[PDB]
Amino acid sequence: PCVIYPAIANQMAHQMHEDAQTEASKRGLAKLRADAKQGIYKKNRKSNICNITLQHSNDSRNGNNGGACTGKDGNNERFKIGTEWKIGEKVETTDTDAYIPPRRQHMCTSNLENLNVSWVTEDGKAIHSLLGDVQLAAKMDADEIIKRYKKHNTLTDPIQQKDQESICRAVRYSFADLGDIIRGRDLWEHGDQTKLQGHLQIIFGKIKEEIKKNDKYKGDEKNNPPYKQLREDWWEANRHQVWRAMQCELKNLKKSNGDCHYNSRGTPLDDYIPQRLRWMVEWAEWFCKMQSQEYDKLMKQCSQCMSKGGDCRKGDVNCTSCEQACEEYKKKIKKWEKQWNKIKDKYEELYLQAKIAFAGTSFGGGDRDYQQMVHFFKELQKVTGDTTLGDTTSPYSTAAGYIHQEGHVDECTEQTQFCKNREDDNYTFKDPPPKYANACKC
Repeated sequence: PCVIYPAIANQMAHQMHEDAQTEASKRGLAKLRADAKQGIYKKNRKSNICNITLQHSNDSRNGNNGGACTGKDGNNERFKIGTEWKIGEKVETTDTDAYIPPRRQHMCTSNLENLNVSWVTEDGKAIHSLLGDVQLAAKMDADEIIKRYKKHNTLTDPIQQKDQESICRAVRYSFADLGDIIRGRDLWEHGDQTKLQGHLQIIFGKIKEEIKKNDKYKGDEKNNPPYKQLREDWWEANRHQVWRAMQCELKNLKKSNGDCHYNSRGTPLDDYIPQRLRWMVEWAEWFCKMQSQEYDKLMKQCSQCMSKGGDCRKGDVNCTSCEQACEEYKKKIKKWEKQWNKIKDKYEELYLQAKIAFAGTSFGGGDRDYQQMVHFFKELQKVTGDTTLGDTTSPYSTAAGYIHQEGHVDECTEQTQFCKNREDDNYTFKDPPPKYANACKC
């Protein structure tokens, strides 16, 4: 049901992590353990990871231009409430769409986009040189998230508890996105990302020959993405050192429990949740921030037209400002609602195909994440018992149910239910607000 069922996504992610660990052990997980200090950067043959600088990078550009955040978020939109998510610049079919989070679009990966593949591989230490640039991007992106979140929301120095958790989640989303970029699972197709993926395909080609000194990855260049298994194993071997680079900045926050409980101990499991589901949960959080802000504008502009003995005549300025505030509310909620209808339809299509595709049968796929989505939903349906057409006992059968099980929608005010029925008053996309239906009419 959309409207107590246990939340199990995180325990499912733990299962995916164990499977990746054991499968890497059968191959060359041990030969892929890297150390940034053992790499060579800009041909320099000469401590704490939190002291990594711009010199420990193979960005092929001059000083002050080879930073990881170089030229990112020129309009300061990354963490501004109300920024509209836009579709990927996929020009081939456009039948398939996934909305890009503003945090992801302005991610600090510029050093990785402008790598010199010779400097990374010519010395035969591409395993260690790649980790240095990944750790540099992870640390600078985490630092930029903390500062720009406080800037774009004008957060005073005593940060509230809910804003600290929101910042901690954003850093976990960035850690998961970076793992999907390295492994080739990331869904954003763009000019800069195509160039970035091209560098990794050359680097990991040399890596396959670097550790080849039997071959545990025969035919891995035939996989899609190229070197799929070798890149999954490299991530398993070094994912914790990547999160350690992000912990250098998270320790400056005071909250240490809740979603911030990985700041000083442990490694989060977000990188094993399919990216299409992570972005949906992030879409719902930022929709609720926009909705709550627009709702406050409606409470103040229409405050006078609420009581039968108010101060709001049907032609005066208080009624006019209230009707104009209702019009702006309906327009913003409607355009966000159009995005949700495409998101929830794709969710349901993948969920239905998961419980139907047998061992030897398949629907064809086509999407970059089809296999990862079907496998995740199959293991979810196996635990919950929802394996036939007709079972409506699990909330995970709809996107709205997934949000209410795993999402963070406490900031939605009065309009909190992401499903219509089971029409309703507390529906998030209700065009006439039940509390202000009469206020907009004066």
